[PDB]
Amino acid sequence: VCCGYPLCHPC
Repeated sequence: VCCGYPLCHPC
């Protein structure tokens, strides 16, 4: 998904 939610990827 993003940077900051359950599914989210490495930032």
